[PDB]
Amino acid sequence: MKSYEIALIGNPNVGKSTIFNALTGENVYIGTVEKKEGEFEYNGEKFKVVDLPGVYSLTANSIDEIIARDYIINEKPDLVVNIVDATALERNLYLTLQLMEMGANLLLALNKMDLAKSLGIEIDVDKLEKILGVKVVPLSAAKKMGIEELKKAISIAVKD
Ligand SMILES: Nc1nc2c(ncn2[C@@H]2O[C@H](COP(=O)(O)OP(=O)(O)NP(=O)(O)O)[C@@H](O)[C@H]2O)c(=O)[nH]1
Ligand SMILES: [Mg+2]
Repeated sequence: MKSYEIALIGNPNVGKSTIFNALTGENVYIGTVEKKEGEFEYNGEKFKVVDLPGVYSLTANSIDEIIARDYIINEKPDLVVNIVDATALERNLYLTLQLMEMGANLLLALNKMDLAKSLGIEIDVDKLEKILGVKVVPLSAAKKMGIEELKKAISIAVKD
């Protein structure tokens, strides 16, 4: 079976583990010894997933930032899934710009849409997509909503 390599990356607390469990079925109740590698199958193909340490940027200021940056550069994931918090877009987009700059094949998972909704915050996904030039997948991972959309967007993005 054909396999692809996928990395999850994003700010602390955005829902990386929640999405990792949702995609791969690993760590059925996280936060004891969290798995950071796993896989899922979609439309006859296999997707190996790695959950990278939470970072705010990719300079060389912490162990985690060095670990994240080395993975993208040297391991060359087929797709980087940049998970962003819908309720703190400006903060998250800093990391996002650095990922674009380094030439990563990128896909944006826009999490916590349920929180945004309940706080009256509106995100124009189609407009965000047009501006960035990157595909955007709206989801609420803790409610397990938009997970199949993410699997689908991923399987298309690895070929792009
Ligand atoms: N409202 C809402 N909360 C969410 C959603 N996804 C995750 N959360 C919450 O956000 C918090 C962080 O979840 P987690 O997935 O562990 O984030 P993380 O990115 O792995 N954190 P870390 O950087 O420490 O590894 C948890 O309280 C989780 O319940 C979502 O879709 N909606
Ligand atoms: Mg985590």
